[PDB]
Amino acid sequence: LHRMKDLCRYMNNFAHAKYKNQVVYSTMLVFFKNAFQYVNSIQPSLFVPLVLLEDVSNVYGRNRHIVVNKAELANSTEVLESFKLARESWELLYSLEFLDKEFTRICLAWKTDTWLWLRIFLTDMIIYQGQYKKAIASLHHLAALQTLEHQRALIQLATCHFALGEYRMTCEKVLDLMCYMVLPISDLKLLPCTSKAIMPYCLHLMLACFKLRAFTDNRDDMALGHVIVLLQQEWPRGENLFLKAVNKICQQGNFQYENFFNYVTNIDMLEEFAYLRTQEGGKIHLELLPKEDFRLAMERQVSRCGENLMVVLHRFCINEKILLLQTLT
Repeated sequence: LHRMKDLCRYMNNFAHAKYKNQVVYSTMLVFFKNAFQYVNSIQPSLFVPLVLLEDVSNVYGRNRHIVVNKAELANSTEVLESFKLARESWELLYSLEFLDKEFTRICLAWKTDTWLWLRIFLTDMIIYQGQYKKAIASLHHLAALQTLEHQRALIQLATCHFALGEYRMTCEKVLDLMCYMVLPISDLKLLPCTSKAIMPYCLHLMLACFKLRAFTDNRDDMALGHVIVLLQQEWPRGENLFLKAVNKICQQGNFQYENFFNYVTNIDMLEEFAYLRTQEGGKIHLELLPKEDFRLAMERQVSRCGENLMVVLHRFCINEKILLLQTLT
C-alpha cells in the first residue's frame, strides 16, 4: 500500500492506464481481504460478535484510536492494523478522482448490498471516521439486511447517535437494546455483543446524558434523580458527583423523585440522605415517596442493601421508559 502510495503519489500528483488500474484493483483485493479479516474477527458469524463503539469512560470528569482490551480480543493488534490498512485503502480509492470513480464502478459491479460483512465493515470505517450520519444509514442498511447482529445494529446505532450532542436517540436505541440483553451481569472502544461490556457502556451513556441534562443551573429534579440512580454504578468513582448532587439538593431542598426507593439500593445514598434530614445537612425537605412514612421507607430500603446493582438498574431502565421526557433537554 505504501509502495503504491509513493508510486501512486508520482502517478497522481501529476492514457496512463497501468497506474490507475493498479491503484484501483490492487487496492480492491487488499481492501476486501482486510475487510474480510476485520469482519471475520469482529462479528465472525458471517463466514461473540464484536462492535466498534465509543465508550465515554470519563463520565466523572485520521487521528482516531480504538481502545480495545487484549482480553476480549487477544488478536486485537493485527485486527486493528488490518482495519486501519483497509480504511486507508478505501480512502485512497475515494481520494484519487479516477480511482474514486472506477472504484465506485467496480464496487457497484459486485453486490452493492455489501452483503453483511462488507456492510458491517463500511459501518465500522464510517463510525471510526468521525462521521456518523452515513454510519447510521449503513446501520439501517444492516438492519434491513440483517446478542448476534441485532445487538450489533443497536449498539452501533447508539454510538453513531451519540455523535457529540444528541443524547436522546442514543437513549432510545439503548433502551431498545437491553430489551434483547437479559442477563444478571475515553475514546472509541471495541467491545463484544454481551452484557459484560455493553451494559457498563450503556449505563455510562445514560449517566453522561443525564449528567449533562441535570447540571445546567436549572431546577430539573427528575434529571437529578436519574443522575443519582445511574451513579450507583461503579462506586466509589461517583463520589464527587454525588457530593455535588447533595450540595445542589441542599441549595434547593425540593427533591421529588418518587419511585426513589425502588431504584436506589445503596447504603451510602441513604446514610447521606438521612444526614441531610436531621439538622446538619440543612433541613432539606425530601419527597422520596410516591414524616413517619419517610423514615419507615428508608428502613425498608436499608434492608434491601445488596440487591445486585445491574438487576435494579435494568429494572429502572425498562419500567421507567418515561425517562425520555426528561431526556428531551
